[PDB]
Amino acid sequence: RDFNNLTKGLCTINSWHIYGKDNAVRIGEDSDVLVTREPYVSCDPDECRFYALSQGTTIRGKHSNGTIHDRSQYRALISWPLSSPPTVYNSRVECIGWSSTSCHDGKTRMSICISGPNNNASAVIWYNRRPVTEINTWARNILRTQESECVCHNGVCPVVFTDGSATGPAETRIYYFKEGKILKWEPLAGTAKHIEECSCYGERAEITCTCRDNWQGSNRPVIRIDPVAMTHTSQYICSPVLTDNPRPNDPTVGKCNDPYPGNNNNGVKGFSYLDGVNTWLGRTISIASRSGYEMLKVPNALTDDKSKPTQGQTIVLNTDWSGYSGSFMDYWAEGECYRACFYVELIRGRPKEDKVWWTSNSIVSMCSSTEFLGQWDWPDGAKIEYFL
Amino acid sequence: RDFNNLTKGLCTINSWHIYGKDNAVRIGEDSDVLVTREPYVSCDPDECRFYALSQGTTIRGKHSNGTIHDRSQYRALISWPLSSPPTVYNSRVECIGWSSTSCHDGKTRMSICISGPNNNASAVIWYNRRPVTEINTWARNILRTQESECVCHNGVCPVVFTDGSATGPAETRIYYFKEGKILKWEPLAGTAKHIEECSCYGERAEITCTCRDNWQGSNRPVIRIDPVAMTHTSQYICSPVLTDNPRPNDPTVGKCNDPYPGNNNNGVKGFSYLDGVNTWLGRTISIASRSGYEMLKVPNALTDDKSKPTQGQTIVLNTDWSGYSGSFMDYWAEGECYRACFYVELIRGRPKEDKVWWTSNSIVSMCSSTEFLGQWDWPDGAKIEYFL
Amino acid sequence: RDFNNLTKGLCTINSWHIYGKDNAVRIGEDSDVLVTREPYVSCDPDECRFYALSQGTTIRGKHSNGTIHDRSQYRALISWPLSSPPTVYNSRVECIGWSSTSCHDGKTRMSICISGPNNNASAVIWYNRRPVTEINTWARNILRTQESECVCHNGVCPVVFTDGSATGPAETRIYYFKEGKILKWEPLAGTAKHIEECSCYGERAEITCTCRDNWQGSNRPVIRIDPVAMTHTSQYICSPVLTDNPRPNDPTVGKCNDPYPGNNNNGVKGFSYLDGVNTWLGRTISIASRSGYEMLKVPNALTDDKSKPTQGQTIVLNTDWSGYSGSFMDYWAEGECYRACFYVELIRGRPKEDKVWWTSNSIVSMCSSTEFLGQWDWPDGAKIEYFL
Amino acid sequence: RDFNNLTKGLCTINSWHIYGKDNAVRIGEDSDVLVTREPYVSCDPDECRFYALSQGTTIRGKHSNGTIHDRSQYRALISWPLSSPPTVYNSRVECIGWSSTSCHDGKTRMSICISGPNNNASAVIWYNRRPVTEINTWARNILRTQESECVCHNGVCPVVFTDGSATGPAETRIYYFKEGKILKWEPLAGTAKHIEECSCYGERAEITCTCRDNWQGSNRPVIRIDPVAMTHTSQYICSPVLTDNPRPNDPTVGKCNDPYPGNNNNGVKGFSYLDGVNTWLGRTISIASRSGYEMLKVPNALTDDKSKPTQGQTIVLNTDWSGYSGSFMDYWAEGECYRACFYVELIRGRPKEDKVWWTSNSIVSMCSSTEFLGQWDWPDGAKIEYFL
Ligand SMILES: *[C@@H]1O[C@H](CO)[C@@H](O[C@@H]2O[C@H](CO)[C@@H](O[C@@H]3O[C@H](CO[C@H]4O[C@H](CO)[C@@H](O)[C@H](O)[C@@H]4O)[C@@H](O)[C@H](O[C@H]4O[C@H](CO)[C@@H](O)[C@H](O)[C@@H]4O[C@H]4O[C@H](CO)[C@@H](O)[C@H](O)[C@@H]4O[C@H]4O[C@H](CO)[C@@H](O)[C@H](O)[C@@H]4O)[C@@H]3O)[C@H](O)[C@H]2NC(C)=O)[C@H](O)[C@H]1NC(C)=O
Ligand SMILES: *[C@@H]1O[C@H](CO)[C@@H](O[C@@H]2O[C@H](CO)[C@@H](O[C@@H]3O[C@H](CO[C@H]4O[C@H](CO)[C@@H](O)[C@H](O)[C@@H]4O)[C@@H](O)[C@H](O[C@H]4O[C@H](CO)[C@@H](O)[C@H](O)[C@@H]4O[C@H]4O[C@H](CO)[C@@H](O)[C@H](O)[C@@H]4O[C@H]4O[C@H](CO)[C@@H](O)[C@H](O)[C@@H]4O)[C@@H]3O)[C@H](O)[C@H]2NC(C)=O)[C@H](O)[C@H]1NC(C)=O
Ligand SMILES: *[C@@H]1O[C@H](CO)[C@@H](O[C@@H]2O[C@H](CO)[C@@H](O[C@@H]3O[C@H](CO[C@H]4O[C@H](CO)[C@@H](O)[C@H](O)[C@@H]4O)[C@@H](O)[C@H](O[C@H]4O[C@H](CO)[C@@H](O)[C@H](O)[C@@H]4O[C@H]4O[C@H](CO)[C@@H](O)[C@H](O)[C@@H]4O[C@H]4O[C@H](CO)[C@@H](O)[C@H](O)[C@@H]4O)[C@@H]3O)[C@H](O)[C@H]2NC(C)=O)[C@H](O)[C@H]1NC(C)=O
Ligand SMILES: *[C@@H]1O[C@H](CO)[C@@H](O[C@@H]2O[C@H](CO)[C@@H](O[C@@H]3O[C@H](CO[C@H]4O[C@H](CO)[C@@H](O)[C@H](O)[C@@H]4O)[C@@H](O)[C@H](O[C@H]4O[C@H](CO)[C@@H](O)[C@H](O)[C@@H]4O[C@H]4O[C@H](CO)[C@@H](O)[C@H](O)[C@@H]4O[C@H]4O[C@H](CO)[C@@H](O)[C@H](O)[C@@H]4O)[C@@H]3O)[C@H](O)[C@H]2NC(C)=O)[C@H](O)[C@H]1NC(C)=O
Ligand SMILES: *[C@@H]1O[C@H](CO)[C@@H](O[C@@H]2O[C@H](CO)[C@@H](O)[C@H](O)[C@H]2NC(C)=O)[C@H](O)[C@H]1NC(C)=O
Ligand SMILES: *[C@@H]1O[C@H](CO)[C@@H](O[C@@H]2O[C@H](CO)[C@@H](O)[C@H](O)[C@H]2NC(C)=O)[C@H](O)[C@H]1NC(C)=O
Ligand SMILES: CCC(CC)O[C@@H]1C=C(C(=O)O)C[C@H](N)[C@H]1NC(C)=O
Ligand SMILES: CCC(CC)O[C@@H]1C=C(C(=O)O)C[C@H](N)[C@H]1NC(C)=O
Ligand SMILES: CCC(CC)O[C@@H]1C=C(C(=O)O)C[C@H](N)[C@H]1NC(C)=O
Ligand SMILES: CCC(CC)O[C@@H]1C=C(C(=O)O)C[C@H](N)[C@H]1NC(C)=O
Ligand SMILES: *[C@@H]1O[C@H](CO)[C@@H](O)[C@H](O)[C@H]1NC(C)=O
Ligand SMILES: [Ca+2]
Ligand SMILES: [Ca+2]
Ligand SMILES: [Ca+2]
Ligand SMILES: [Ca+2]
Ligand SMILES: [Ca+2]
Repeated sequence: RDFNNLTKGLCTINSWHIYGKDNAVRIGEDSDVLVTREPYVSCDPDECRFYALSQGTTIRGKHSNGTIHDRSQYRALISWPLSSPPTVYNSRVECIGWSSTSCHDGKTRMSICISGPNNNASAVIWYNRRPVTEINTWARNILRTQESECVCHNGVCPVVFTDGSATGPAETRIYYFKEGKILKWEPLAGTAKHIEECSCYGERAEITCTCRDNWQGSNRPVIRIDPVAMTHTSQYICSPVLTDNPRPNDPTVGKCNDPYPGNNNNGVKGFSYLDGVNTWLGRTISIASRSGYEMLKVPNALTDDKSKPTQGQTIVLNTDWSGYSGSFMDYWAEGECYRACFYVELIRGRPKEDKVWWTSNSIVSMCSSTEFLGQWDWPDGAKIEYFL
Repeated sequence: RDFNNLTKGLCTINSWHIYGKDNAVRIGEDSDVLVTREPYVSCDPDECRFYALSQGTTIRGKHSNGTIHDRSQYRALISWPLSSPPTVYNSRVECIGWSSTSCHDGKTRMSICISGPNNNASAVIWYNRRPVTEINTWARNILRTQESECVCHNGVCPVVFTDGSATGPAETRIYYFKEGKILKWEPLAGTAKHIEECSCYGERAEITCTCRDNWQGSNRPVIRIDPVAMTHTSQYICSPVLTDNPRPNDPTVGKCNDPYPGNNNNGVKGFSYLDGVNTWLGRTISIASRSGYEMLKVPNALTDDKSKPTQGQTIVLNTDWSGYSGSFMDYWAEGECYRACFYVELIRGRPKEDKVWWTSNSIVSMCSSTEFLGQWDWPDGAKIEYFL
Repeated sequence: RDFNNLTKGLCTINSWHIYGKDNAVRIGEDSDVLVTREPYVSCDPDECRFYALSQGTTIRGKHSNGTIHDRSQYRALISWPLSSPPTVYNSRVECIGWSSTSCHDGKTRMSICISGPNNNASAVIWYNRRPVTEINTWARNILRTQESECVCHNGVCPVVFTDGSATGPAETRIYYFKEGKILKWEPLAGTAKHIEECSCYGERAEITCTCRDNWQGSNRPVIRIDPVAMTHTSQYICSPVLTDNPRPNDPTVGKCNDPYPGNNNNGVKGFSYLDGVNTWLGRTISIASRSGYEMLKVPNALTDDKSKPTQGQTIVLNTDWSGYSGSFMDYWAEGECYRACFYVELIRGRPKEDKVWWTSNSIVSMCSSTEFLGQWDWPDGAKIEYFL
Repeated sequence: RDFNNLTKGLCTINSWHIYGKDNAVRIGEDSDVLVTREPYVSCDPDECRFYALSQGTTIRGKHSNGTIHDRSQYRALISWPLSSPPTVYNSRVECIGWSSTSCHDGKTRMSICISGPNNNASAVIWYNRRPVTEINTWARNILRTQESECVCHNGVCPVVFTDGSATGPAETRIYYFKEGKILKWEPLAGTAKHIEECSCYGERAEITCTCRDNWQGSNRPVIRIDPVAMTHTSQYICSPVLTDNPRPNDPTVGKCNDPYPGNNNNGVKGFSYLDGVNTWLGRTISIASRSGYEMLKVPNALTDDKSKPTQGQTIVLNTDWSGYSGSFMDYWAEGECYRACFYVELIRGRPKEDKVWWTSNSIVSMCSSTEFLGQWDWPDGAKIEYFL
């Protein structure tokens, strides 16, 4: 109809209720489920769906052997109905590639897939299910993007890309698209020293992205975008409650404009909702691996370098595998506020469970409640022994 | 369009004709069918569909092992086309949880799923396929609901919940929702001493619920709701024709305001249509187990403590497994009256058939006819030996 | 929109072109295809689909054992997209039963399924996917119907039923339905001595049904219905070109008002287009079994007791299995005439191929062409050896 | 809405970006994927889909044995969602046959399937999913057509057919259809000596077809059609950059009106975009077999007998199997020009990989970009060893 505009502020997050779970690996043990990774969730005005990067094979299929690898010519961005598994028969391919992002602007959806060899990748921007624009690699080193939904405001949908080293300074760009066409792009500015896989959400005409400093920081970089001025800023979450993984143990004081040191060249896609006292951070429980997952209310986390948790909710037990996590919201729901939501990628298989030769995941997602709900843990649920 | 209003009275029930049957277990022996239980049927203005609680695995899948258990993080309310089986590819997830209810109000559908650990469950109310409201456990003991469709009148859709012990007094509440939001709630009142899994239907602006007194009664409690005054009453079916299971043998006189004694701490979801002489009761044939199923016309069953059958129809032979049963009607059919309908859950597997490690079911449903139709029996039809 | 009216006459049939073929048994050897029999084809104003009586199991499933049997509680009328196979995932159940008919009246579709034990069957008439009317058995001996589409004119859709013996005189009725409700019914009149499974089509406000005299005749009985006067007549095809199976060898003169003798208590559903010189008859090639299939132009077959073929087209080789055949037309196509069409049921399995324990079929259908097209043969194509 | 008119010219082709890839053989190793060949891509005003000739069996099914054969009664033209594989459950049958073409005219789609024995084949033209016209074989020797999409202009959709020998002069015809009816047909004229499987596209009210001279030429014949005058011409691509396969090595000067000699009685369906300097030719890399695939910019290839490449892009490595290739464009995209697109059939199985008894393929397709994008290679990706 008309372009959606980020006119509301976030609803108060007093707890998280279960939104969707596909139990993909469990079901896929005996049905035609595609092997995936890098999942996310994204809504259209009339439907919300699960998204992911398929590996172009079923989990039980012999081609599942080797799916720990990230970039092949057999991958594609696919979407399928909420809480269903990604099956060969219900999955819709949005585009071909090994890194992607996608968002609805109110009138139609923009999907971006990047493919190619390491030194010659290219992104192709699809709008209304048609290819519209193409961007060639600018640093010739794995052009890559969000791995979660982008956000739009009055037709403008910014997207963060990175090209170059994942363990050194790199060339990150913020592209402002409208109807799949480039209105403008900027180089990253601010104090964030390295950006990877931004998780974004919008409220009151401002887009907030919590990303991954794969180089030096265990605290997360944050990119705030103004989609009207088409300008942005960058810093890190000030809080000592560190949210990347692997990471050092929490200090008593964090860093606002520098990576918090202790772990180099590694990390995990993650997210947060930075909204004053209504601030919640997600993180794996383990400081060593993609294990467990929790949400912690850390009032003023973004700007208070001594902020510590005031409330919390466990999402996945430390005795269960987790993985990527990101933000999305249903900008087309009824009400006066935007209900914050997120998903956690529950990775199964390699490298942690090497008795099988594949790597895949299932998805669990929650949204906020103004009630103070009791908590449960949501593991993948599959028994690897069954796949042997 | 506009909210549906219960303006008609029931059609005269002279017999029952076959409405739907999915033969799920038979078909699922060699196809991707989800393991389920707690099924029901519910209509939208333009389509009627089967519903159930999936176990997040196929019947032939190795994860089918253990599905006798009720509450796990892998369950979800799913719906699928009438008479089809619940397959991995045609099932639509309505919400995540291990207890549910669902009903269309004329404009859109409300679905409710409850999940969580025993002492910290929470219900989330979805309306128009979006989460709208959340209710936390109030007695910290398996918050649970109908397991069959709710009914709406002018936007108001009451739903009965119970929280606390299943073998003692508990805290039952009647919630009146409108567009997924709570208008009001009451504590249970009347003479029913314990309520579990209410089966409901509406006619002439009154909602009638036949439930399960899991504590002491073998006669069924009944809750009549006024969705306009948003008030209700409760009693038991007076009739000596006892309809819970397990149960004592029928007496010559029943009880109107107390549980009929003889069997404690057990029962089965069941239903009835209480309409003066046009009164029909459903029950398992066996007084000992979920075996067989029949419909008996017991004129004035609700109010006549000596009412006995005047006509009957066998639905399932006592030599075949049955299970849950409940009411639903197509409030959007043509005509001057509401045609009463019901479904019977045909449970296969554990605990009665322990040669297999799973527990599932298929569905059979009938609706009333003003004709006096010949009868047939409708078993599940699967040969367990095939699954060995 | 508006009720369709049979306003056109038939197109000139100069040959038959291929319309649809699902290769169900071939494909089903390694995919989830339901076991069926008694198929047909029927169109809606915007789509034409395949129909059949499912056996409630896949062909490879263990429950396929025993599907030679006709009437069980696991059967249902299902429809699915033209030329696709009847799979567990794309088949739509129209109603539950072991005998059926179905037709679109222009506004919506009426489907009829009969179920029950031999002495207590009942038909339930569905209209707009809702049960509307029910008819109880009148002779208490396998109430049964067409097994192919009915035809409508200005809302009136006649359907022929038979109840009683299949090897003696029986009680056949012509029901005139409108919006699923009974407007009127008649007992069969005319000279046809026994009616079974009528194949019908309409043109210029007249409905012609070619049926099966299972009792004594090897020539086919014909029922012509006036859907406006709601009256009918009956006779046999006069032609010596006999079209039932099994049958005697063709004589030089046929019978117009009596069964042509030679074979008792057996037959096969078949059809014909009786239109003066534009008259074509279908029949199995073998006079002994459901083997092969051909179309023969026999000008004035209905009224000329010495009519013999003037042209022909082989549909299936005598070295391939055939079975049921019936008529249907797309009353909603463009043009000035109705293009005659038909399907042939290609039965595989029992009783002729008893190395397997199942019985199923695939479908092939042709429509007429005013061109004189070359011919090909269309067998089922599956290798039974593969199923062993 | 209204008939589409070829009002735009081609976009400038500076490179090719990835459009779709179904990874059919990979996925089909463990899921219900139909065996196919002769694929293509074609768009409707609101969706673009993959098309192919199914073999009426899954790849893993036992009936896959023997699918190297071209013409059987089990084949059919099927279409399915872009980038999905052709599965038993998502494939839509357009018509029955072993040679086909299909195109949308703006209002609806015309699909053509030819079937029959070698000496008695017939084409049936479907429009709006209904059979409308039929054409009988005129040379009684495998009537056959494009195997890729046709193109329409103001309702007129020309289609090229050939009937007669594939290794000698034959009878090629250009049919001009409108709403599935024949407006006119011509015999082939011009200097092309033999035509097979034309690949077509339209721009500025002109339709260009690049075909296959299976008889003598290794250069490709070209048929340019005027859909308004309903007239055409024919010649060969002048360029020495030979594009059929098998073929001699490139000379320094090509032939404009005669086949370039060196290889007889063989070839492969291929295509090109002939647009002055904006001219790109596709060809297998190997001159000996259907191996590898590349795109070469050969300015003025059609008219310059000494034209050689000025730029290029590899699509498939010479160490990977390729096959058929053809043109299609989304005539309903936004913008001022038509974005040229093409697909390459990646054949797996027989005859090159005879360890398996089947022959099938997967599809990869690209569209043009005005950017100068980096290149990647796109192989089928399946490991034959897995199928053993
Ligand atoms: C039914 O449901 C309800 C609703 O969920 C249940 O009630 C909830 O209970 C939750 C668990 O108790 C509770 O969550 C905790 O909240 C704490 C904050 O609340 C307390 O402090 C505030 C502030 O003073 C008070 O207002 C409040 O009244 C409380 O006293 C959090 O602080 C907790 O998080 C910390 O602990 C967990 C382990 O429990 C860690 O995993 C987590 O990371 C936090 O601790 C680490 O990080 C901090 C900060 O740097 C460090 O100080 C600390 O040492 C830990 O650091 C180590 O561990 C991390 C992670 O491994 C590592 O990185 C680091 O290097 C160190 O190794 C926790 O979130 C809910 O708030 C509460 N909800 C509500 C509404 O009440 C109820 O129990 C359920 N009922 C039943 C019967 O089960
Ligand atoms: C073709 O189709 C038609 C249509 O269906 C068939 O005709 C139907 O036939 C049915 C079976 O006969 C019949 O159903 C019965 O109706 C009885 C009522 O009718 C009779 O009584 C009335 C009232 O006086 C008369 O008007 C009428 O004319 C008849 O005479 C019911 O009473 C029957 O139910 C009881 O019996 C069945 C077993 O048949 C039990 O399973 C059932 O639970 C009922 O009996 C128990 O409960 C009562 C009440 O407390 C006790 O008194 C009794 O002792 C039993 O109690 C024990 O069993 C229960 C359950 O196990 C247990 O809990 C308890 O503790 C005790 O152990 C029955 O419903 C249809 O009405 C009739 N339909 C029509 C339209 O005619 C026709 O036969 C078919 N044709 C052919 C050829 O097959
Ligand atoms: C390319 O395609 C075209 C288009 O299809 C092919 O041309 C077609 O060729 C068909 C086969 O030849 C042909 O079909 C036949 O037509 C005959 C009628 O035509 C002839 O007679 C008329 C009338 O005089 C002449 O006008 C005309 O010019 C011809 O001379 C039919 O009569 C044929 O049917 C009979 O034969 C077949 C076997 O071929 C039987 O299976 C069939 O049942 C008919 O014969 C039985 O029944 C009759 C009637 O009672 C008996 O008299 C006879 O004895 C047989 O009875 C026995 O068999 C039956 C069945 O088993 C049994 O019940 C009974 O008891 C006895 O045992 C046949 O239909 C097409 O018309 C013709 N089409 C066109 C447009 O030309 C062309 O060949 C193809 N090209 C190539 C190169 O292959
Ligand atoms: C990142 O991505 C970019 C974008 O793709 C990459 O850059 C591209 O690099 C491509 C490969 O180098 C390049 O493709 C080539 O372009 C040549 C034309 O360019 C050159 O000549 C022009 C004209 O003078 C100059 O303007 C220009 O500046 C260049 O100097 C083509 O000519 C190439 O095609 C020929 O070679 C390939 C092998 O490379 C053959 O397979 C192909 O068939 C062509 O050669 C055969 O045919 C010709 C013509 O008859 C014969 O002369 C020749 O002998 C060969 O004939 C034999 O082989 C054929 C096929 O087997 C057989 O039939 C015959 O009988 C003989 O046996 C080639 O297309 C892109 O244009 C370039 N793109 C861009 C934008 O720059 C970049 O490298 C990537 N980065 C990294 C780091 O990898
Ligand atoms: C069910 O009852 C309510 C009345 O209580 C009907 O609501 C009225 O509908 C018309 C058109 O929607 C409005 O102009 C009235 O104000 C509506 N409501 C109220 C609450 O007064 C409703 O239309 C009835 N439903 C149906 C199907 O007829
Ligand atoms: C088929 O015939 C009936 C007439 O018998 C047509 O019905 C008339 O349609 C118009 C518009 O629907 C009404 O105003 C007339 O009163 C209708 N009916 C009768 C029964 O008189 C019907 O429209 C015809 N069908 C079609 C497709 O033209
Ligand atoms: C390539 C660098 C990038 C960010 C560190 O790495 C990612 C890390 C991954 C990971 O940490 O699991 C998985 C992603 N599939 C991969 N992205 C690509 C494009 O391969
Ligand atoms: C938990 C108490 C409740 C009512 C007695 O028990 C039910 C009995 C069941 C049963 O008797 O079969 C099955 C239901 N799955 C279960 N409900 C839940 C929420 O577990
Ligand atoms: C029952 C008599 C009727 C007509 C002769 O028989 C049919 C014959 C059949 C047959 O000849 O193959 C198959 C049908 N499934 C069957 N109909 C029913 C209802 O069982
Ligand atoms: C029959 C002649 C024709 C053109 C040379 O051959 C084709 C060649 C083929 C090929 O070279 O792979 C495959 C096509 N399936 C076939 N067409 C038909 C109708 O069989
Ligand atoms: C099928 O059923 C028969 C009869 O019940 C049984 O003897 C036979 O062995 C079964 N065959 C198979 C393959 O199950
Ligand atoms: Ca890091
Ligand atoms: Ca009880
Ligand atoms: Ca399988
Ligand atoms: Ca007979
Ligand atoms: Ca050639």
